[PDB]
Amino acid sequence: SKELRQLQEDRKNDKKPPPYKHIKVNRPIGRVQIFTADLSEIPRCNCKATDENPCGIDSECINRMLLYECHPTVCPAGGRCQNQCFSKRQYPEVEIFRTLQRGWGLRTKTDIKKGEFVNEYVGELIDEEECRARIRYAQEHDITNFYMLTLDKDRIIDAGPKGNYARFMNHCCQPNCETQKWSVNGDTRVGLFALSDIKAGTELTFNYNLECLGNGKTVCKCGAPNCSGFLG
Ligand SMILES: C[S@@+](CC[C@H](N)C(=O)[O-])C[C@H]1O[C@@H](n2cnc3c(N)ncnc32)[C@H](O)[C@@H]1O
Ligand SMILES: [Zn+2]
Ligand SMILES: [Zn+2]
Ligand SMILES: [Zn+2]
Repeated sequence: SKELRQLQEDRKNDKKPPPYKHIKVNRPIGRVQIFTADLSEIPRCNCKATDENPCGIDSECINRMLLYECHPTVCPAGGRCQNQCFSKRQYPEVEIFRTLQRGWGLRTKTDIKKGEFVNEYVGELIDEEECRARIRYAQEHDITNFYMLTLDKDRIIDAGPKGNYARFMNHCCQPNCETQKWSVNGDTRVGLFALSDIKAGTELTFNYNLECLGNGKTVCKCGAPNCSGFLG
């Protein structure tokens, strides 16, 4: 109970989170590269411009089904294509709030429908050498908040120093969002998507699936009845 009493006090006193730079797109650091592909490598889906909601959430779209974003100059549905979520950056409105046991969190200001694009997990894109250095620094300074998610081998998104609102989304063993790795313009991106209808005011969470680098020993405080005890 000793730690809880302190947490009650902290929640009262903590007016704002530590500063970070709010950015729109991933920022490669050092020798990290972002890759591109020729347009010939972007798939054309099965949607037609005459369909009710071409390439939409509820459509038959194979690109959406395989986690490929359509390209606007290529998609058979043309300007009616509803599968350009990462590039268009239309996110549901959200706000940061202070939790008791899980630091700062994020809650939605609007209703969100099952399958809707919620956010892109954006940050600095760093290599293993840089990740280890940052994790070691944090550990040496008793920092227990990590914002690192692997994109692929030797390319890690660190939303700590620079990121967007997705950096505030906490882990839950019964979450209402999930990460998905998509191919956008010939390279990988990490999106957050709603698992169910979510009501305005609700905290947005996802299952970290042990991907948050540095949290491998962390005890989960999500409070779900099916809690694994860890961030995954
Ligand atoms: C991506 S940040 C989420 C925002 C963070 N709570 C903050 O104050 O900035 C991930 C960190 O939040 C904490 N965290 C998130 N979910 C948690 C959970 N279910 N149980 C315990 N700590 C959690 C851990 O310290 C983790 O390293
Ligand atoms: Zn389509
Ligand atoms: Zn399309
Ligand atoms: Zn849990």
